[PDB]
Amino acid sequence: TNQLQYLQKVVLKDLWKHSFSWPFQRPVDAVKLQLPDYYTIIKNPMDLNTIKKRLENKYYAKASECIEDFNTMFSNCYLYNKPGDDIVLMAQALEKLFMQKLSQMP
Ligand SMILES: Cc1sc2c(c1C)C(c1ccc(Cl)cc1)=N[C@@H](CC(=O)OC(C)(C)C)c1[nH]nc(C)[n+]1-2
Repeated sequence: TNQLQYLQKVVLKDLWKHSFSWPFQRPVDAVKLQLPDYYTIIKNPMDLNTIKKRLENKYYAKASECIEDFNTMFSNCYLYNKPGDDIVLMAQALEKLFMQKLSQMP
């Protein structure tokens, strides 16, 4: 709960306010984006609002488990999309920021 609080107040907050965060703020809306294959290819969907709601309602038992959700979020993007896709560049940049902030965790 020392570190979970970091991930809430610092990591999540900074990722959320970064301008690349917007595709990752809600779950993928497959109807609106017309991706009928998405939730078949991506079996463990994850997004920043889920991670937040999960912190807010104390779903996590350990910092490690919150970190793995962030990583699933990014790996989901890489699996569904292609190298050189705009969405993949955004995700890689958010991932860099993410590591940057992990380095400075308590
Ligand atoms: C709201 C969301 S959620 C999202 C995207 C959007 C737009 C984007 C996207 C975001 C930003 C830019 Cl510049 C380009 C695409 N892409 C899709 C995959 C796709 O192909 O969607 C289109 C068919 C392109 C809509 C995708 N995969 N994983 C995620 C989280 N997203």
